[PDB]
Amino acid sequence: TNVLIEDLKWRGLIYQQTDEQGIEDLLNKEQVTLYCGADPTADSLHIGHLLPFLTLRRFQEHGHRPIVLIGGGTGMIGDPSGKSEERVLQTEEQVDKNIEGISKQMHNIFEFGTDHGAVLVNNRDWLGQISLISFLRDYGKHVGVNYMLGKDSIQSRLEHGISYTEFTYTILQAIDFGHLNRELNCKIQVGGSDQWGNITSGIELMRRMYGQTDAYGLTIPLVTKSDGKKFGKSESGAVWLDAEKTSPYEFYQFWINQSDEDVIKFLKYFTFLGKEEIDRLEQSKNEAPHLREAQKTLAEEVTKFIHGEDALNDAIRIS
Amino acid sequence: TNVLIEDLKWRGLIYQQTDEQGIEDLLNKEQVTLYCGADPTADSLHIGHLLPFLTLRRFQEHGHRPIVLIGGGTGMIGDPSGKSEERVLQTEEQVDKNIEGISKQMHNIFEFGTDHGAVLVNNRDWLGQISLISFLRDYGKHVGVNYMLGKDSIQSRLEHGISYTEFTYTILQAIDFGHLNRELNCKIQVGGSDQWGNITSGIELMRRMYGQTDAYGLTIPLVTKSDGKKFGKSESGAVWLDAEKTSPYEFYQFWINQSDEDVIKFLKYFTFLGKEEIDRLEQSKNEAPHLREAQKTLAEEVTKFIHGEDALNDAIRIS
Ligand SMILES: CCCCOC(=O)[C@@H](NC(=O)[C@@H](N)Cc1ccc(O)cc1)[C@H]1[C@H](O)[C@](O)(CO)[C@@H](O)CN1O
Ligand SMILES: CCCCOC(=O)[C@@H](NC(=O)[C@@H](N)Cc1ccc(O)cc1)[C@H]1[C@H](O)[C@](O)(CO)[C@@H](O)CN1O
Repeated sequence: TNVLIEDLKWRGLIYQQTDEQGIEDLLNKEQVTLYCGADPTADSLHIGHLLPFLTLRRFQEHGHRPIVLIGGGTGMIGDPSGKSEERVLQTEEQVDKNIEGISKQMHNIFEFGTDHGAVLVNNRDWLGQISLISFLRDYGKHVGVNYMLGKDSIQSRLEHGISYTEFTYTILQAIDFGHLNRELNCKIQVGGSDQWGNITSGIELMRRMYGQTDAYGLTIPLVTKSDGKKFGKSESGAVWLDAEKTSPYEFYQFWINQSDEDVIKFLKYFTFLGKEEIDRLEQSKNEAPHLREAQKTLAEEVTKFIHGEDALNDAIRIS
Repeated sequence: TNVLIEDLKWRGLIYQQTDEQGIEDLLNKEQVTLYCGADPTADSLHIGHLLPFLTLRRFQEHGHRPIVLIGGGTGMIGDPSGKSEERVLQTEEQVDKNIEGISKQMHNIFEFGTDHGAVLVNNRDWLGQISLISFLRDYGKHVGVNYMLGKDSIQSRLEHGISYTEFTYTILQAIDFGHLNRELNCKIQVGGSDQWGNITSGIELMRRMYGQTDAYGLTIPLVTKSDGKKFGKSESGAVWLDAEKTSPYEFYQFWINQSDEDVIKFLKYFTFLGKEEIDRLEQSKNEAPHLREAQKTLAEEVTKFIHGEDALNDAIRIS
């Protein structure tokens, strides 16, 4: 008992939390249904999107039920979290195709189709049925302009030009939690630091709309390189999870090129090894460095999980 | 041994780190001189500036030497970290007065004047002696435009209008670390999440300029309210550390009004109590809630540390 929460802590997968007791107690006392979402604004994800999802798997292992949410509806708008300029809105077509690429990739990381395992939902399924008058009276009435204002993620765009569309996004992600909380009994939402605004926007709606249903929110750290240069984007560009964009070999290199300063942490972040296994690697790392042992294992271990062992080999095959 | 680092972990005062082994080993093996800086752009600090400084005290206790850095020179420019618009530059006079107010307040949190205790420096003392040709050849030569570009903290302002002045700031904070590393043997810099860009900008200069001198950088978390509303600013405004701006009573209220969801964490963050003391308070908190016991202690405990016990009383005196 208390094993999962301890692991997430040892590996450092936790940054922010709405209620630390409530969560610990919940994660101990029962089986949680939690969810993380992705707006389809690319037909592929890059390594910068992996940690939060990988982390839903971790929750699954201990017997919880994950929800991968795909934003058909919200991806039509644009999430302004962490932004400076207007996210130009794309066509009902570009979304439709992106959603096709991304949805594919979630299927390689989770096992959909079981009777009670991982679920994959699309928010357009419910936001597409809600109207302007229906929205303003059923949900909008329960959101305060003062709460929304001052919210961290708004100031950024507040000083420049935040449209009503871009401004109205959180309420859109606040209804998803409420819906999902209601229909699939979703009690926790995981996301990265940028989502802290939209996560809490949701717990509060639920609270005012109808007594918060043991709903909680927690965030995952920002993958930081030791030299402060942004992780994931080299120069050629982002390291995509699609072989047609970043070959498994190019994908395998990225990893092996990791610095000793952050190789072990990357190991705790992206691989399902184990304390003594990871400590095994730590010792050899800081003792026979020329062996690049820890980089080697991370590379292989994360390339198997994404491109199958069969490409992992074709991740060394060319010379 | 390994006590300090363990405490900072139990209370959660750590977010980002450049080299986690190197730090642990350093914090174990010897006595560290570390520093955190403040640009004088206000004649007072508000509770949002307190955690990082409070945290230098924590390091002192275990026998390390803190450096409170005041930016007379840099505060003339403006730090664009975490910004969207141009930080208009203020007059050589406004700086001069702000520096007078803030400097006062650092003196109430640390004990300056000892022969080998806490040091208070001013960067104008050294940046004021460096010229344009001297700068470009001695330090500028060692900074790469590609490193600087893509640096997280730049993108924000990159999409809008980042001047050369505003763009050139990090190199200014990179020389401070190098200088201080050289003269007072400074090996670690603490700052909040926004400073991760400027911290690492400094370890890298040092590295290229002359083999990194066991220099490391670590950051402190972002104080988050459970409802996602920004901590420190109510509506009337920020809760200042100056009684002439926020009375000790108004200061004491702010604290007592803290929610049960984050009272214990606030306790681990802002007070020098102790594990069993804080656990004592946790139990009563989640068992006899009407007693507001944990809010009560935090209020008193943080009001003594800032306004003296003599105002702590005058923090309840009016009715
Ligand atoms: C692959 C294309 C990327 C599309 O999605 C994202 O970029 C991030 N998500 C968002 O913006 C959210 N408003 C999406 C959302 C949609 C509806 C909801 O009901 C809840 C959340 C992801 C980030 O990419 C992330 O890094 C991992 O995917 C982490 O920040 C968690 N986020 O949810
Ligand atoms: C009281 C007026 C506030 C003035 O300072 C700040 O606001 C923050 N500091 C900065 O901007 C830095 N470029 C300052 C600096 C100056 C020269 C250096 O060589 C290194 C750093 C503080 C923040 O306020 C903070 O929240 C705590 O003070 C935390 O982010 C740590 N920071 O250094």
